[PDB]
Amino acid sequence: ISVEKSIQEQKLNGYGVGSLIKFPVSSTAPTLDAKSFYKYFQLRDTLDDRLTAVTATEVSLEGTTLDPTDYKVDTKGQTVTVTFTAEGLKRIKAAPGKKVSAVFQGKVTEARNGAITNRAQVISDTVYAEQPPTPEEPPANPENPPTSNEVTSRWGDLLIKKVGLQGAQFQLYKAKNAYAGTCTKDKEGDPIAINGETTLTTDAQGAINVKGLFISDSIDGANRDNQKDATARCYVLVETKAPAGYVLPAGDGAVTPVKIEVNVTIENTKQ
Ligand SMILES: [Zn+2]
Repeated sequence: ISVEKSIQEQKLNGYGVGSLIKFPVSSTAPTLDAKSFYKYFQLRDTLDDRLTAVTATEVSLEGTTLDPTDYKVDTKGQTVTVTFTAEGLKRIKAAPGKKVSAVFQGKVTEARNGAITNRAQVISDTVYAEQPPTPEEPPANPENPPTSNEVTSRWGDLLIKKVGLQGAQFQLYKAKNAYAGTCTKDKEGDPIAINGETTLTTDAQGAINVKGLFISDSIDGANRDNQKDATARCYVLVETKAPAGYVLPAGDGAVTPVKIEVNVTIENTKQ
């Protein structure tokens, strides 16, 4: 019995703080003897404290379509469980070699040290019986259960200062050369939502504090908008509105390349 963990392309969920990180978790169902049955089967994941409103979605058994009464998803503190019901356990027994999976998830509140890690576990047990038994509640604290590989999603912060001048407005973009040694003005895509807001406004001190932007993750693979071993990522900052009475520079003048690592001062000239 083994558990595998990955991470969804962060692009699909959003580069900024307040976005979800989604973790696909899967375990290949064992081949049970005819008279061996599950007492229980649970996917468990205690998510990193930087992730809030933690839960699981997309519960699946490969090659099958589950119904809503096949499992129960619950959160206790940071710990999410996907616990298969009696019907679900019968399905899993009938599906040897097939992947049992779910996507664990939480909302990014902030970067902190910048390395958000995750593991998941499979809590299951079987018993020989002449007659198929009713399931049992999985134990709260099993000793050393099968545990996945650890994955890591890396995040950094950004502090912008307009000079402080209140009411200046900015928008953040994905950079074309996201992993350049020297970041460039070249951008693509729509503005990035920071806690649901795509327009950033400097406060009384002329500051915008972006508490998290995605840098890279530990997953390898073609065309993932990623660089596995990267500790810094490029973004493009665009000034959209000058503070009251100030010049908003034309074209490339209002575009700033920013290097986010696991701080930026824009200088203003008055009319
Ligand atoms: Zn069912």
